[PDB]
Amino acid sequence: SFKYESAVQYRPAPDSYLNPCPQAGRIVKETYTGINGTKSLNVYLPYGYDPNKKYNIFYLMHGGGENENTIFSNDVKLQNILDHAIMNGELEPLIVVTPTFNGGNCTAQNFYQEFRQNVIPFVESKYSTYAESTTPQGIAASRMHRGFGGFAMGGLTTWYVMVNCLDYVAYFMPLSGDYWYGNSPQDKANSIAEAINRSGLSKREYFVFAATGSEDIAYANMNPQIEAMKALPHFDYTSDFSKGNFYFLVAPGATHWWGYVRHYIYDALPYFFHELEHHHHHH
Ligand SMILES: COC(=O)c1cc(OC)c(O)c(OC)c1
Repeated sequence: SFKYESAVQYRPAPDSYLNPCPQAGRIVKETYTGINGTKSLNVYLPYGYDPNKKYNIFYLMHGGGENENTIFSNDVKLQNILDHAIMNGELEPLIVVTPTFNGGNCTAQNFYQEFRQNVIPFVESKYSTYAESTTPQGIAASRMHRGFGGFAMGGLTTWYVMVNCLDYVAYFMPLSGDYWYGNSPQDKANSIAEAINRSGLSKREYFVFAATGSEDIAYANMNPQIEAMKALPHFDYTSDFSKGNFYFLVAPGATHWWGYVRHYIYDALPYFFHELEHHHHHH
């Protein structure tokens, strides 16, 4: 049922989407050991998850002071939105992973290293994504079906994941956070452009759907960065990802709070994973 719009507008999920759905995806608490020691994450599996099918996968990072349990906690309840959207056909079934930048030497800035070496192989060896194997080659070969996003300091994580992991990830959802690399918006945009240049990828092979609230403090630093990125040839600004690859959704009145930011995921996640997808769909 999903069709791309070229300038999608903010729309909260209905209030009923915040209550439990009978078609509930399973959430699995996992523990693994990597370069930052023994750590945990949650894996949301869609209702009807079949390991003999292949699922898109979206990794989603919490904000400062939060943890791997926050996004599926009572303070956010993102799983209820996921369950309802998948059941109603708004969102194709996917795996959603909530890891953490806490623990050991890990930070919001450096998490991408653990993401590459430990998180992707742990999760994607266990669960059925488009990765046929979890060697670097297997991960890279399935990059069009892998996304990363996050809120606030997790938005910063997302930008560092983008710059350092274009080989592994095609879709990016930075929420209420900017990219801290640079002394001007142009430095930030140029770093992203250089990463794209180095990757060799075409403009049809990476996608950025950024979002924040018009009353969210992070807008102050995101907006200049977004404007500098718009000026790059590397980005074609539109939410219609059949035609371009870059959008910035600004929710009127919304403040720096998961209560709003969960709706940005509701609005944006349905836009992901249709370019070079393996099903025959018309969006
Ligand atoms: C609590 O505030 C933040 O996390 C935050 C993060 C940002 O980028 C990662 C911001 O740009 C920001 O602007 C006020 C605030």
